[PDB]
Amino acid sequence: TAAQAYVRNVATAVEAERDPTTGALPQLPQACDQFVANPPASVTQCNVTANNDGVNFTVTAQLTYGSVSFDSSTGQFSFQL
Repeated sequence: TAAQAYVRNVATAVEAERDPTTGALPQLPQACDQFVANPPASVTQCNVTANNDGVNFTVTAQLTYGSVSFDSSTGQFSFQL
């Protein structure tokens, strides 16, 4: 639950960096800690990547199930096991 919360909060923080004039995303990819400091102990590695549509992004955290993702293009979490 901490890891999922962190992922969603990173996604909020990335969305908050969208250019207010053009709607363009910040420069990606980046470590999640460039958006939200102090990931939980359950998160091993976390990154944010730009989706091919040039508008949306995906936040992915590897845990040590395997990883949890959030895709702004769907507004949904995905979990990989």
